[PDB]
Amino acid sequence: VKTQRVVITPGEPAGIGPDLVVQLAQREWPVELVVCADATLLTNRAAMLGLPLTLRPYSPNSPAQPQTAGTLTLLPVALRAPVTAGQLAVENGHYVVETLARACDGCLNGEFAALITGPVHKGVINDAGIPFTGHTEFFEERSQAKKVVMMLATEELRVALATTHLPLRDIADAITPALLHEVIAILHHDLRTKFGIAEPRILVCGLNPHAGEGGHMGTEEIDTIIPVLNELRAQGMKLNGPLPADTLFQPKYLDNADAVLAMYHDQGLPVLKYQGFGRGVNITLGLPFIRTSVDHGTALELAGRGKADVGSFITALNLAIKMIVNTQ
Amino acid sequence: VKTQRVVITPGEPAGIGPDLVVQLAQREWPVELVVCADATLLTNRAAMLGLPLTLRPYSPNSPAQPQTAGTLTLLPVALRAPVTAGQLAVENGHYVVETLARACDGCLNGEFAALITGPVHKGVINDAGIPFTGHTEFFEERSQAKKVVMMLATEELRVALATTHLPLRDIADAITPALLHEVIAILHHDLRTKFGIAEPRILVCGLNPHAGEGGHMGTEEIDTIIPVLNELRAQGMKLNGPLPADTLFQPKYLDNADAVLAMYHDQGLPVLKYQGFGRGVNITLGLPFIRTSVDHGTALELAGRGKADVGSFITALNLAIKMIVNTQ
Ligand SMILES: [Zn+2]
Ligand SMILES: [Zn+2]
Repeated sequence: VKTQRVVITPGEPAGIGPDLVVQLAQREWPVELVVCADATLLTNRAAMLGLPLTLRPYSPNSPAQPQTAGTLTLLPVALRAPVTAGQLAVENGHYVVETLARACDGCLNGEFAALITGPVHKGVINDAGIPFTGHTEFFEERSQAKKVVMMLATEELRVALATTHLPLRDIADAITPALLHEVIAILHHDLRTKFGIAEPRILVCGLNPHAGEGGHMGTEEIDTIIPVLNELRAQGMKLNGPLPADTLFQPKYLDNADAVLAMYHDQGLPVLKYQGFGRGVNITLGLPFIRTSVDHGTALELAGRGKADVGSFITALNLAIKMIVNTQ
Repeated sequence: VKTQRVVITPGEPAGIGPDLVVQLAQREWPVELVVCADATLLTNRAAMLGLPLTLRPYSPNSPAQPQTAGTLTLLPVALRAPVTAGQLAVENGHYVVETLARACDGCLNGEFAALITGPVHKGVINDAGIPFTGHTEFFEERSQAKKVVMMLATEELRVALATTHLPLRDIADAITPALLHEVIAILHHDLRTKFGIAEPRILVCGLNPHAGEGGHMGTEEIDTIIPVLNELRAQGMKLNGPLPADTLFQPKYLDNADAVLAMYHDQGLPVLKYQGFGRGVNITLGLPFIRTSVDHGTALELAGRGKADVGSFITALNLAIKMIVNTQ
């Protein structure tokens, strides 16, 4: 058994990502933590927080070593400008993108067994003149990925999104048998080859309230959702639904599921966040590599202060680690 | 003080409403429970359930008296045909609607402090040639209500819906300033006049994920929601601007708010359903009187069997009582 390596991108320097990473470093880890970021950034922030940090260099041509408490391994990318916690900085936009580009490739190459990302600020990135829609779009394109799927998981509750950040008004047309087949395939595949579930049991939400109540609140379940499930169920895939989302989200139903397929953003996330502030993880399915992320944003306001909550990041790390195990 | 009267309509005689009312009658009550139903119907169901029941006649020309355990007060209405649990009898559709009419007028004329409804079967009512768009629409109409707002509550969380049963594709255009202005007005009005919450605190969801995230993920928050909210804030209403639905159901917000206002069905009820077990209550806002209701169907299958579950009915009644006492 060879010790594995994982790359972490704290993301937005002015954000709380660097803080959270310093806290992560305060413990033992079965894998080596290769943090792609500015050393000075990590050093100062650590200092402000009052937490000891010791960076050791990324040595690719050497056996990997589990990261020991108070330490992290470094894969440097330099800040384009100095950093003051709490205040953004347009140019650091290229820095954030740099570390994201370096980490992705590392996983595309094979240097790292997984990528766990910290919160980034899109705005600042775009203002710096860089085309950026979010991590899930960045890693998707840079990997030449046919299509991915987003998931937010806690422990026993995993929710997948057929469509993501689309205005409410454009959802209906977006859900087509084409979208659904690609989607469920990647979901079912990954629940098996990543989460290690032999026979994944997916619950499926209907597009409409009450799953369209057949005759009344919509025909999308009759025209595209049901036919596709009828196909995949016949292929031995276990798919329960379309079910009204406000019936499906009960333990009587959940305690017998491996995951939930929500048709859109607000149909599945509200219950998840409610279910776990800390513990949630966003996992990108479909990517040519294991990638998880936190469930929160940059929280500039709390940066450098000394109060964080690495709960999500830690969870995203642990899960990234388990997936390694189930994918090795 | 004086004892308050509430009126309860068990509803469809063949369903669980009657079993439920008998069950709720096994404990003491701070108010007189005037049940608008058939005497023999309640007594038979109580005997089949092995539960004691002693009816005393409703007598308006007398002081109300807190209901004693094992008893109920009765506002008689003759069934049209005998009743057999689990079997719909169309001639009895007139009985059901007659109890709704009687309880309704009772509330409208000051006889009763509130109305608490058990499940009703629309199918059998229409089958008897009786127009019935719905249980809550019936009261909406009999009381010349300009408009009603549906709320789902759990004695811990209150969720109002700007729009209910509509195909997902129709919500976007359905949310006009006109609709939103009114819905909020009634919500705010009733939290104050029916819940007794002087100066109510309301959290409003945005229509799109991330509440629009500027104008790059939905233009409605800018086009109609925020404009309507600012105006309403001028009126002195404490409205907490369009928030992302996925992060609104966090304790930091909920614990310091009196109600949430979702733009649509699946955006607000799933959390409510998840955090509710069965204690979900249906509250109809905008009527000239207080009205609470169970969050379930008639369950003909369970009728008479003895294994109902009075969770919803007890909450509905306890909530209606809390509302009464909190507004005397
Ligand atoms: Zn999102
Ligand atoms: Zn509904």
